[PDB]
Amino acid sequence: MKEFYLTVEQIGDSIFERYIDSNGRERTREVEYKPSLFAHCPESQATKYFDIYGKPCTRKLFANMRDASQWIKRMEDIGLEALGMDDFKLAYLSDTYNYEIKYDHTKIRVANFDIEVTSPDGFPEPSQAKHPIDAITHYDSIDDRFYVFDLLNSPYGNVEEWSIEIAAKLQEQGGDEVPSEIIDKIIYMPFDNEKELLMEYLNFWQQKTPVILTGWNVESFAIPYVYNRIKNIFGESTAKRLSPHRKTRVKVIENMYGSREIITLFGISVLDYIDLYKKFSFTNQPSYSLDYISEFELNVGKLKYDGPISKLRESNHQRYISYNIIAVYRVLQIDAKRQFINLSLDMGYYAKIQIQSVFSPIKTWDAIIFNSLKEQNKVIPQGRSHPVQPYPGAFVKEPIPNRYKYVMSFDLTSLYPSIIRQVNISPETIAGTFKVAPLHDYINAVAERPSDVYSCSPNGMMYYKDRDGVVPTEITKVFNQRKEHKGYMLAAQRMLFRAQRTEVAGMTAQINRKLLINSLYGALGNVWFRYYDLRNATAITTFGQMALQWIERKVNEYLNEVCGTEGEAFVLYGDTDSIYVSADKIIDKVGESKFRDTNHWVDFLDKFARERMEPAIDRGFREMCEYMNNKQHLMFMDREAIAGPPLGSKGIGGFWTGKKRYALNVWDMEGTRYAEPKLKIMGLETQKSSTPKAVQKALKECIRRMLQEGEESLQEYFKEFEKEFRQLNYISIASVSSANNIAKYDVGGFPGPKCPFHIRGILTYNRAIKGNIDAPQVVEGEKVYVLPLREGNPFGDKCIAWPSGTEITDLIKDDVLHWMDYTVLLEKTFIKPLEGFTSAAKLDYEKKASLFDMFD
DNA sequence: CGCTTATGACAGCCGCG
DNA sequence: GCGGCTGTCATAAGA
Repeated sequence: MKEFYLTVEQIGDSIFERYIDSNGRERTREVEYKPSLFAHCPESQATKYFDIYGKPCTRKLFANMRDASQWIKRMEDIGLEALGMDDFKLAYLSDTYNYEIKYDHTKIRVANFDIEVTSPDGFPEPSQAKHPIDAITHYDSIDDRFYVFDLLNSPYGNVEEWSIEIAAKLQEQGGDEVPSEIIDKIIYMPFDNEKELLMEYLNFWQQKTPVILTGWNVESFAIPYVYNRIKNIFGESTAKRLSPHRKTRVKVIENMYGSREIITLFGISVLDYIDLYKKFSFTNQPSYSLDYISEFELNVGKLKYDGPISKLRESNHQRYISYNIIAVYRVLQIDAKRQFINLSLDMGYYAKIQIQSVFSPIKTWDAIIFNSLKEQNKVIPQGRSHPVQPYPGAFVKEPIPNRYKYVMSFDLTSLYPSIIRQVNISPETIAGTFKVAPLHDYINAVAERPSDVYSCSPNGMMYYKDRDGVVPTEITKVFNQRKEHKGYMLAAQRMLFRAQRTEVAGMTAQINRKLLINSLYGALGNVWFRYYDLRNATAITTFGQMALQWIERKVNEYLNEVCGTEGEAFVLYGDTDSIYVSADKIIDKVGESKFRDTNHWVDFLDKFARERMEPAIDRGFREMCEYMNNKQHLMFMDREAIAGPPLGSKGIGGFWTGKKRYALNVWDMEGTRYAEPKLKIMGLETQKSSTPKAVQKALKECIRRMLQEGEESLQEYFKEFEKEFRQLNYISIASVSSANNIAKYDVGGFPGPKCPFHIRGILTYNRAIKGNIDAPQVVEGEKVYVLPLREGNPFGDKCIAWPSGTEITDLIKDDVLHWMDYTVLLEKTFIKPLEGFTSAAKLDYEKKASLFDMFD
């Protein structure tokens, strides 16, 4: 067993560490670590240490971490750089584990848990923990068990014990259907009072103290709630036992006009699964509730139940407990699929950081680079403060709103990381500047070649080509590592246990590598990264902005020569690292007529791209490279999509309403020829969570009908949809939104100045519902359905909004399902955005429409 | 907690016999 | 009575 750390904390002058020893047992140790920092010295000083600029450095070994930290402030007062890794935990980590870390996840306690708190009033604020915790389910990855803590008697009810037998039975049989996979893994524990429950849980927590602590929202609700409850009841020093080092800090987050507080538990790494998912999932969702996600990921959600959750414990304690358990299990089932915790461990051990830092691109890269330079006696720059100045970013072409029959799209691979390597952008690489011509001049090889000596970016920056930059070297290394591991995955498929084993469990390294790669430019633009430099960040994006436009010229010119046309605009759209070309003239040179079926032309274009364009492109970028005199040429484009209408149909190809707003009928993607064509829709309301369900549906149909079938097909559907609108379920045709800053406009239960339309709706609901505690209340920052109300309604206003995902209290319903203004609803959510589609694609959604309402 | 480039729904203020 | 606009909110799409 090669040792490896579990958690590291610096608690003034001493480092507290939890680690797995050479025998796989968990041990903990206190170390009075002595760090070393560095200062520039004269050349007379003989040293093995140099900064990234080659300047000699003296190594200063401190008595304790306090001394070190003192010297830094004292060094800041003087005016001289204080070189070295200032986050000692990392340094200490790098010293105690200088070698590749191999971890046995098996020996790492990973706890996943959830809490239940019956509350008669509103949501039980974790900062105050006013109500009893009547249920806790805590799964421990080591024992592979679900430990359940049931509160039998509470100010809110005295209930019977929970039943496994029943829990396992079908819903038909009155059971909870707790999966059989876990049924024999549940360990049940009923308590007579909360104090017993809490104190028993706390001792359990000491025996099976978590290393990694996750669950769904455990960081904003469960952990603070447990901490505060135990604290309010017993002493504060009892709550602290929740920390293996008995130290905890109250951290206050104030993001997005809010202000919440979490509890830092020294000696534990919290990875709230809802955050891991938001990060490493890369799939923006209209909701992040455990149910929605669970459904999306596993095809089933949280246990279902009747009545208000706050009434569930009395009414159905049996389900209540089972619901608690199923919630813990749902999370595990997602991780059993996405392996995010596992992905977090790989990363943390690859960079040698606290696993929690997997949430910070900066901390991660700083650590990766820090160890890379240590290994070669180099000293990292001191972190510097930097005014936050916004620099120009990605380039985006204004498209001519229109229909586009045939379209091929191309992508640049890892543009930004490529740009760093190709130009060699890094702090200790800046070699100077050059008079800057206007960007377009560069995009057209008209401006004077910036240099004969240095690598250049259009923003006037010049870099050395001889030496190797720290940043570029570091990504390249990762790029290589990615190709290494995904090189094993290639042959790791030729007793398939000695072929598949790591073939997939190993490949996931390919993943993290990719994650570092795509997060480097992010760090570089962050003023808190010790390698940030405004000039460089700007050099990276400006070069990219030149890239896309220079290649647009090249692709334009080529197709024009090839097609015997001149001045014709082929590149119809460009977005940061990709272009979309119109292939009409290329389809014509052959004549749509000469094609067997659709797959025929989809094949023609594929070849044409791979055979005639790709090389003109690589030719073009190579020229650009000689122009900027770059270190090397990493500017590689790929044919992405091939789109067009089904051969023989009257469907337009696709269309563009504006920037980031378009739709295509794609038949091929990077090579994969789909069986049926797929709609690629970007920015249209069909892709918006605020668009009423039924409507995003009919809008998607409308788009499809437009692309694949003709205009006639579209009009038929439209007519039908109006004709049938009033017959749709109201939950389906009601728009949705988020209720933020309700009271900010709540003036006596009425709308103040600038009151947003939906917030106003909320208030109308509020007033028609004031006096009832038997009516689902409109919480803050939540989500609300919104419906327009016909003129002269009893709610006294144009609209109303109630809590989403739910029906509407029979108090106001019927009256709502009577005054809702279908007309206004249809127009606002369906007809107008469609009209935006049609006007752009040059189509009508209603026969005969004076072609003139398109002028002025 | 760990972002520029952009579009669309509303609100309200502005000349305008 | 409303186009042209500046401004608050919402939600994207890829990092």
